[PDB]
Amino acid sequence: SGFRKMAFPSGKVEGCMVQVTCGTTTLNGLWLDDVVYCPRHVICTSEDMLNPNYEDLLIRKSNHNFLVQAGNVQLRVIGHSMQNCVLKLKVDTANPKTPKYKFVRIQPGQTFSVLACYNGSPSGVYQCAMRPNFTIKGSFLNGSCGSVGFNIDYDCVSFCYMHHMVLPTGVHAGTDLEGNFYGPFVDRQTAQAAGTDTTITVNVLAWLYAAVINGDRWFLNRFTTTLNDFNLVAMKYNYEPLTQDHVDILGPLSAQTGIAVLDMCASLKELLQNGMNGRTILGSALLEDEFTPFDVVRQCS
Amino acid sequence: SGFRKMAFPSGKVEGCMVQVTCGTTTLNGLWLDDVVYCPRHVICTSEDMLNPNYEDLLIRKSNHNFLVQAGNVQLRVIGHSMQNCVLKLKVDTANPKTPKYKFVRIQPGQTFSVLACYNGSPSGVYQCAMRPNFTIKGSFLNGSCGSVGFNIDYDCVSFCYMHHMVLPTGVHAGTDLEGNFYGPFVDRQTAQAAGTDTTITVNVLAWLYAAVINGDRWFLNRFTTTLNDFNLVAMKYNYEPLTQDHVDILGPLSAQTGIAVLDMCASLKELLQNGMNGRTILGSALLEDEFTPFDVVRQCSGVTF
Ligand SMILES: *[C@H](O)[C@H](C[C@@H]1CCNC1=O)NC(=O)[C@H](CC(C)C)NC(=O)OCc1ccccc1
Ligand SMILES: *[C@H](O)[C@H](C[C@@H]1CCNC1=O)NC(=O)[C@H](CC(C)C)NC(=O)OCc1ccccc1
Repeated sequence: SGFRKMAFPSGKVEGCMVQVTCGTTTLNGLWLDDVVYCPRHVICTSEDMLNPNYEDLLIRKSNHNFLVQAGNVQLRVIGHSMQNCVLKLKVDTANPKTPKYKFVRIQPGQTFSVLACYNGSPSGVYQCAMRPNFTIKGSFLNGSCGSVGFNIDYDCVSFCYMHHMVLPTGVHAGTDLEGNFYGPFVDRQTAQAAGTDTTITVNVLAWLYAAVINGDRWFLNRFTTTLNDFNLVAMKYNYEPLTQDHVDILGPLSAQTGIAVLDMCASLKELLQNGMNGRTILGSALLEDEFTPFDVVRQCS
Repeated sequence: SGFRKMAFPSGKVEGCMVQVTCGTTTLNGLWLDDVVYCPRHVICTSEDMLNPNYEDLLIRKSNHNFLVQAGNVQLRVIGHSMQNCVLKLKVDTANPKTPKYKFVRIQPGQTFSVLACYNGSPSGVYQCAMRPNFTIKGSFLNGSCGSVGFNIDYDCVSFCYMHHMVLPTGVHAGTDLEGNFYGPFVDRQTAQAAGTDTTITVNVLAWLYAAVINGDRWFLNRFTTTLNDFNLVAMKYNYEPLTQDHVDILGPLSAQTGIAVLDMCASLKELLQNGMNGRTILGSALLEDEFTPFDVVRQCSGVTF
């Protein structure tokens, strides 16, 4: 039984991580079929990081300026182009370990696993979530750029994040695998900051349902609420507003437990009002918001 | 920047997981060289699990009673043996994905990654600590038995755990890969209780060091304590004793942050007697104790495998 933050097994992604070097800059690349994807700022210099002109910098490159190492093997680059903030390096060998995969852009509240890598080698795997302010709370050091976030439902890897930068509060920003940033950020070192972050309300509700499924009922009550009254209260605690779409998505969990979604919304209002009074819920003394409805069902069933 | 509960990359282990079926029972096996390891209770049936005679059950089994499936391939079992609570199945072909590895037995308070599996198929990875009462706080459903726990060192996988059962409180119990149980548990279908658990003091201190390294500094204070002074208060709060080896282990972190271990113990002493007074540490309202000192050093310096 039990309930834990769980990442996807990382092996499918480990077989795709390579090292990419251009000049003095090394980061990680993602080798799928005969294309290596990585953040375009690997072509920057140290004088050209406030206002890089990427199209100008790329034109001055040849294939042989890019050193791509897969394990102890140099891959030969035969082409290069830029798609948004992602560089695509064509190589002369399709990766034999390429899994079934697709590229997907996720919405705020969505979770995914991150394979943190340095110098093309994996360091560790963890779980996290796209925050409402389009950042993620990762664990990343110098040289982590090009690490990716992913889901594996079925035997297919969905790549949804590539790492590009750290913001002044210590949270992180990056792109989908088509190189479009999440949020308003840009890949230069001009002043940028995360907007105020909020709690992912539908995820907290999912996690309360997970608590009921595992046998906890101490936080329930006999009250219900309207959707509108719930959001008026919730937003006073910096919670994201709950939409009718979120209510629908909670239907299965609602049905499994016999607790209406608006009844569970009433429990949450009380928890925000009272705190936990020294109790814990699923091993936590805070309300957890990085489990989706879909994660809860997958881990409980 | 940032700090997360982090597992080892699981790829080397994923290549070893297979499905093992005996009669009506199906669970996971670990395929290394030409031997599959899995829990011995795979040979039980309904009536048997109440009080099994595993030797008697095993002698009645032939090789062909064991269906081992590795992805889409059936593996031919040519031998079967038992070591403690682990069944070993010799197969006719070595696993070409066998990594460098060894079997190790860990100590309570040490951490490892679990690869939860169902029908030989990896489905999730998470980081666990062996608790002082020899349970682990895992997440496992029917069919999870045979999932394994491990650490990585350079390129060597150190297998330390194989999953066998769940206890009434929802925590879990298993064996090392030589089939010796962790904790005072037996592999039969009976409710068994774990002892009262305690907090892993040296890991709490490691995590406070990770907090400081990430700029979370409000719990620091001007005071220090002594081992004997601190331990007297640790006992009171169901905290493991802090030994002299624990202090030395924390040396690197202590010298990296400028906070001597006994300075940090004074901070932890206060957190125990006074609580956190509405504040959090690394996003937690509780004192986290499932990061060892090595875990904090590895994550904060970017060690790779
Ligand atoms: C690529 O590996 C790197 C990742 C940052 C570095 C430290 N931790 C991370 O997650 N990206 C950059 O250094 C990035 C490049 C720009 C062209 C976007 N700049 C960046 O993140 O600057 C802020 C910063 C850099 C170094 C230390 C602290 C903050
Ligand atoms: C092996 O896959 C299984 C793991 C349990 C199943 C539920 N969650 C787990 O971690 N082990 C057992 O079921 C175990 C087998 C004995 C022969 C040692 N027995 C056990 O403790 O089962 C408790 C249970 C009760 C009701 C439903 C499911 C399990």
